Amino acid sequence: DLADLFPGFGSEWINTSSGRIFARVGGDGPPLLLLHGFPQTHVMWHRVAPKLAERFKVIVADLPGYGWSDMPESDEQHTPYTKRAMAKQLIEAMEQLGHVHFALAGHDRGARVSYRLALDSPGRLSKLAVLDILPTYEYWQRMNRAYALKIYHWSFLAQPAPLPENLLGGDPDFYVKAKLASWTRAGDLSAFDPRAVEHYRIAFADPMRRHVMCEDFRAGAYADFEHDKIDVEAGNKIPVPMLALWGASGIAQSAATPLDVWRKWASDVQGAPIESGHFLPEEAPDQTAEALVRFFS
Amino acid sequence: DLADLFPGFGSEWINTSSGRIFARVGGDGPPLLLLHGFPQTHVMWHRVAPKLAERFKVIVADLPGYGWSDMPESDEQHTPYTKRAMAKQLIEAMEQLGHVHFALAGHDRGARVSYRLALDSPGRLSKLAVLDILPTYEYWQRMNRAYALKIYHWSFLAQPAPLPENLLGGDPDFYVKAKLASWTRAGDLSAFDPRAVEHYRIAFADPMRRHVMCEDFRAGAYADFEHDKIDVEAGNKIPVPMLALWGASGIAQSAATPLDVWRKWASDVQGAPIESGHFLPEEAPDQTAEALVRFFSA
Ligand SMILES: [Cl-]
Repeated sequence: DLADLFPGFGSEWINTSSGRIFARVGGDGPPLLLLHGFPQTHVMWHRVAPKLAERFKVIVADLPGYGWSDMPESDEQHTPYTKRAMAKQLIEAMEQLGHVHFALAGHDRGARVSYRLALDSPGRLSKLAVLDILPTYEYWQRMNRAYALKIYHWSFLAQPAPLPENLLGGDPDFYVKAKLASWTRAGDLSAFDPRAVEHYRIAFADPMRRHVMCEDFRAGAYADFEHDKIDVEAGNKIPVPMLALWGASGIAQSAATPLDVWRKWASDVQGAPIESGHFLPEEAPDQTAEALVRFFS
Repeated sequence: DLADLFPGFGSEWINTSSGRIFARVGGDGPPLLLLHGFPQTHVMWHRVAPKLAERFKVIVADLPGYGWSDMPESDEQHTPYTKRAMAKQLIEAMEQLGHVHFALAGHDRGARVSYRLALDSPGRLSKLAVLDILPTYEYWQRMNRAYALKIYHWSFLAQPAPLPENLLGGDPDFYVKAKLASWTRAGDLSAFDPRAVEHYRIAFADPMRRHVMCEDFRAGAYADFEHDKIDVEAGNKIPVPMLALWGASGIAQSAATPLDVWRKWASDVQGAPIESGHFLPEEAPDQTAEALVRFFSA
């Protein structure tokens, strides 16, 4: 019943010391890892992965605990769902395929895995792309009234268990659909392929998958923020060549641009806005694919 | 069953242009209005009201849209559940009883109605007490990562409808009981009379009542904040003699010395902490009743 949205891609379960990572794998050439975010799975890359697979070996992975990847047991510090630990686990998965130096693009939570990977283990990356995010530390520094209202789920889903888990169990379909529609330019579900929405809905229907998501946001409020704070306080910048794409209707337009922000975090970064809400690869697949192909080539 | 927690008190169902206000009414002497907050009803005063009624004519009212008061249909600006509108409605209700100048004590949302009343219509009040709050402008101005995590429900319940309503509807008993317990000193329900909890649970079980509560917090995020912002930025202070009481373990303190905050908003204010979580009149009834009797009698 779940549609195969990756023509010409294999399906691989990749072992790691924290559990299996599921990926769709297609193409040939230099390796490129794609990492989704919340509340999605690897299938959010389905409109851009084919164009990338024209030039690259493309690995489209479910994040630890998301989609069909295994769910490592968490702990009081949410360790397996911190971006530092997720990056270590995906480094292990890439080693199983023999990739120790690869290109990486991430969106939303997956982009947070990606820039933490670049900060911790820059030798792993040839090039890095992040889609419609700023660093977790920056979004918390920005958490005034306006941001607390727009980005409320960062604090709501980080409340101690079982508060968000209990609330999410009454009507999971409504919540996942709201968290897809809300930051799109259209404000509805029309930018998404209905078969992709069903993948997201089925995943969100499982209480164990929702608990993982809450652990991700708990990590995002605590350890991820502290890890980012150490890099800011040390003046550490990503040295990996980097691309920051963002939605003109995504990150609230403001003071600096997102490129101005990323230049404080990275010594070789280019960027561009895309006519899009938050979900660049689905709302604006042609522009997003074109920008990634040009950057990664 | 709902218990009568003010045995001996009468009842009024008071017409206003915005809908009926339910109140319990007891005692004799100078008039004193008591206003509850979220997620409670007028019954939260049941451990202090009999003591106050020895000295005052005590009016224990359900806020507009709460308890047994009527629920006006809201609008895009949440107008009926703004503290400005609630204060106007309760002024009308008090006029129906012949009270045009009265003493007022509020807790939580009711305290926000109360200080807004003092800002808009100070001549209505002899004296004002506010329990475990800072002004809404101050909660938002303080907003940062630690506060966003500590008091998440201001931003959650202010999300556009129907998202909070949807989430609250699956298991409403769990949410209202978790909130009551979370904000007490001990973190459980031991501070509450179980008959009072049942009043709160029964009100919270009505989806229309839950929608009012969300409209109240939407007002809190939008128009109430804007009304407060106009007053601070203008330097307007409440002139009514004022008492600020807060729980040592309540919401208001957090990271803010409450009396110093209130001195920016009021020109004649005194205050004190009480060893309590948020729910001062139930967690510390003897000290709360004494503090209020002494303040309003002076
Ligand atoms: Cl409040």
